[PDB]
Amino acid sequence: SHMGGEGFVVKVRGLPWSCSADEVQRFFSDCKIQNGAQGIRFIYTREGRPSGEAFVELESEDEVKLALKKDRETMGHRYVEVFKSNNVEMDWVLKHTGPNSPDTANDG
Repeated sequence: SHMGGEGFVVKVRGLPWSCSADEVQRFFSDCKIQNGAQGIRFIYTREGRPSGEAFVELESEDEVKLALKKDRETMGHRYVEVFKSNNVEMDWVLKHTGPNSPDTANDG
């Protein structure tokens, strides 16, 4: 079990290097993607090339779950992992390519 955070974004992992936002949008055809292809952002490195990962925004948390039910399916050639991403996580991993979560639970 893995969650990035409570957000209207999902995390799309296992995408081919040869795909654009069109193919990823077509993958989430059963999901209402926020702002269309502008809601989709591949995690591009300093090398100007995608990690094979993206963040897709969605209109509703229900739509996020419809994205999560397709977590397994083969896109391009490979199996795709669909996680649940927060607006905070999505923004930070696009600016700073790092799957390391801001783990802070000062509890007692």
